Amino acid sequence: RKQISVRGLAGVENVTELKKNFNRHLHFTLVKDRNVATPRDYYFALAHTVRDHLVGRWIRTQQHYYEKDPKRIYYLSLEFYMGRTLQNTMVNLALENACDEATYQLGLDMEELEEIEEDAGLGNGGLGRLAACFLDSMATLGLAAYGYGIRYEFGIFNQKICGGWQMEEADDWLRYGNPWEKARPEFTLPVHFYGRVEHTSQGAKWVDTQVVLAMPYDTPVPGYRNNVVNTMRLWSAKAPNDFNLKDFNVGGYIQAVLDRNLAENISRVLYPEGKELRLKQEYFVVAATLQDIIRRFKSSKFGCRDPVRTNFDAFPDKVAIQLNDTHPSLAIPELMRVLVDLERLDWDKAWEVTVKTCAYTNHTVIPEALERWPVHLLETLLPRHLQIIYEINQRFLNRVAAAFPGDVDRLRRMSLVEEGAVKRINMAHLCIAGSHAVNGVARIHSEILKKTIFKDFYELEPHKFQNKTNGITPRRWLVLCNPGLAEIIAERIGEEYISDLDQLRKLLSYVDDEAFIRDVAKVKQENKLKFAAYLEREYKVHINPNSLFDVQVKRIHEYKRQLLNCLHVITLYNRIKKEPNKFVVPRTVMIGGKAAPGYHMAKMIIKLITAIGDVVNHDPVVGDRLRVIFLENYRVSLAEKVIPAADLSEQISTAGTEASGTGNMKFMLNGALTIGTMDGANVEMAEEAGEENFFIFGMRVEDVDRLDQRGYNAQEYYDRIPELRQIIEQLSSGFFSPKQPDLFKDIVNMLMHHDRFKVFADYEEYVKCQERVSALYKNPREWTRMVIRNIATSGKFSSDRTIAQYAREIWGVEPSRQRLPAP
Amino acid sequence: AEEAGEENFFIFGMRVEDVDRLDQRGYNAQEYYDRIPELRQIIEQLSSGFFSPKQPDLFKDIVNMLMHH
Ligand SMILES: O=c1[nH]cnc2c1ncn2[C@@H]1O[C@H](COP(=O)(O)O)[C@@H](O)[C@H]1O
Ligand SMILES: *Cc1c(COP(=O)(O)OP(=O)(O)O)cnc(C)c1O
Repeated sequence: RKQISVRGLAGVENVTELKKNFNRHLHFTLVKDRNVATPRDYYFALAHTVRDHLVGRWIRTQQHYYEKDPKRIYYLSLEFYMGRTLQNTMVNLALENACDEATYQLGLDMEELEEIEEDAGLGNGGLGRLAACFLDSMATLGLAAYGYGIRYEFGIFNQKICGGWQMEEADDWLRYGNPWEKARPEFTLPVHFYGRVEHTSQGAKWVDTQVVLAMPYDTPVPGYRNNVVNTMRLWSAKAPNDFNLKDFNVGGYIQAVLDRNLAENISRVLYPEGKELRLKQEYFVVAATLQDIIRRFKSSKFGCRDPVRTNFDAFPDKVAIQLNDTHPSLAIPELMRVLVDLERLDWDKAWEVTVKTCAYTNHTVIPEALERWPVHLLETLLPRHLQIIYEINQRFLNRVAAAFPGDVDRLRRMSLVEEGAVKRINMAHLCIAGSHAVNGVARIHSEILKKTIFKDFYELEPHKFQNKTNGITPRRWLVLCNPGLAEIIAERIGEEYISDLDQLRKLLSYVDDEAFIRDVAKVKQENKLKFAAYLEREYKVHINPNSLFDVQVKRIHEYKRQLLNCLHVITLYNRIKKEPNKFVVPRTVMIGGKAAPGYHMAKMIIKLITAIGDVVNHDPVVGDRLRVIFLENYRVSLAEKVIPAADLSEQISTAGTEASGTGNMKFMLNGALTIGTMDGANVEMAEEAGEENFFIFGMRVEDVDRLDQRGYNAQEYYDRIPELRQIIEQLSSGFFSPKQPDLFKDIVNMLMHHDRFKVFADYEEYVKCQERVSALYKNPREWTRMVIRNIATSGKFSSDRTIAQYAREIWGVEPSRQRLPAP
Repeated sequence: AEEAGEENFFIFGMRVEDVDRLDQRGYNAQEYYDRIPELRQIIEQLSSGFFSPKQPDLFKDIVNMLMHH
């Protein structure tokens, strides 16, 4: 027994040992040899050779949190946007050097190998990327943190561009498996659907329930050189498989073939209205998760530390639950259910624990997005939690009766049940009522939740409403994607910045130093050169590596206004044709996003964006002064490639629309200047960098409301501006579309008659901004120094701060960048 | 109208050539709500919850349609 120990298992940065474990895994774990090993085969042996170093400190970290028994906090989210783990695990584990040299000796190229890895299709967007930067920051500042959520077999779609129209292919990333996960079939948990509530004696008894088993997979997430490794636990669904003769449902009829597939694709598919599968997926993750949580509470040396019930009295001192958005919300009615029906606490003690346990992050601004479920759906599948949720509602509405007596209209505005045709339950109100801290995600966004969207809740409990501005992590989004900038920042100010980013302010002393200025412009020239190469080698175009690299990589929605940007590109076009010989700053405009299958404007937009570019990049007079490229199937591996290259960050959402914007911050950090409205994340980065160093432009949020007030009448603009009047007629006549003139007919009308986001309003000033942009560009030394002021001011946007603030201000635990002894 | 004669019919409103004009320039609803007082009045009855006292906010998507699209 005590001699079964982790101790003698690793002589790390040693090339001769890493060669050894390489050859162990290729052969013994993969049961392959060099005569038949593929690059995938060698990709997996390396994966595993690095993994052994991982699980060893998973080990040590997790032994250490059990001995030390800290507040350990469960980050629940239904999408974890991870993307490629190898280089990120090596750099974080300090193994990058010895592994590269090692594979160099084995005569394998590690970069060829690192591109075999499939982009972890657990996520889709922001909500998911945010979960992955937050898990990195929580390791680095050694928190006892767990990321929880479903395992999606099929990611979401992997896009293809066939003929300028978008095609969704599927991401079967788990095809040759995943070397970074450990299946734990041992810990498979039941999760019940449907049923009937038998109100028996001391309680209620949820009977006749269908079961779906949740089987968990574990994945390790390493810190920045601190030897803590934390866990990411993703759940997979498995139907019970008695379905053959055992149950006597069957024999006679196996039409409950359906049970087993309606269970299975809980885990299969990401999403992507009121569909029972979303609700079964969300409740799937909550239920499994919280049984793990209370399993670890009563086990984690607290089965010894009972004093009363193994009391839930001290549950909020050992658990923190973060409801990232309204997808986890049945965490509040499920933790009561367990506490109240299964253990036996009464409702007021059990409620005490829930509210002190639960905290809720909101990411939406428009009331039209907040999530809401029909009471007839919840009665059918969760009939017991409909009960609890009504009692939660009743008692909350008497609290509001305490506080504003006489009020009739707040009872009904504030309530969890919503009236109309289709009686709904408002999930955002559930969260506020059973959580002890509600937070937004950028200053303005948390204020307009306090001021308009949740205000009658802001009045009953103003204490609740916090804000914790998002962040990007410096490991993967500066060190990893950009070594060249990492390095030259390190010569000057040292390595602590990577685990302490505000001290990038130190850089501001080197503003006028020409060695920094030059070096800083050299690395971009490097980065652009290499990205220019990737744009030929994997996808194709003839980029001019000297051009101003204008990239917009955002979700193709109307409100994300890529169309704006298209009016501007067509503008540049028309000028280079009208005035063939005026000096124009050459640009390469790159736009990228996944449509959202079913959203027909977005499919029409990518079409515009390809054919503008079919026109201009082939037309002889524009030469190499302008090119427009669409960046296909934008995902995390492409972000770490094009964000290093970019000179201009295209952040143009109608103002008042964004809640924040994490690609914004990534771009700043790598010396890319921002053109952008005074919205979302742009505001505090303008505030850091100084507005002189930002390209702000277009109608501030005040002016939006004004324009709505009197009515946005787009024709007036058409009729003042002669460029605008012209590019509309070019779209319409078929100049961009000669085999189907009439194609952009529904984009032209939209803009012209019912633009809900006012593209035309900000058109004039947008391109005036753009002209500023190109000028400064044509002045290296002053271009390259704005960058330096921007990068140097990046401190407020490292996710290490966002978590440090979550830690102190909502969860109640202290940060620590201390290196656990280990390996 | 033509077999009865115009005089025997109550014809009205925007004829087509006019709707095509108001589209050519862009129908800005707001203007009409701000000339006409009784219009203002009913819009403001719809949003205040006059007709809807238990969920006042109920005809809000009607009211916004009317107002903005
Ligand atoms: O009581 C314990 N003492 C020491 N280490 C433990 C104990 N229970 C769990 N561990 C560690 O915790 C890891 C995770 O277990 P879980 O958190 O219960 O799922 C194991 O792989 C062990 O390293
Ligand atoms: C950072 C990031 C994101 C985040 O995109 P944004 O927050 O900038 O805005 P939306 O596009 O509107 O969500 C999404 N995808 C990847 C790959 C990435 O690195």
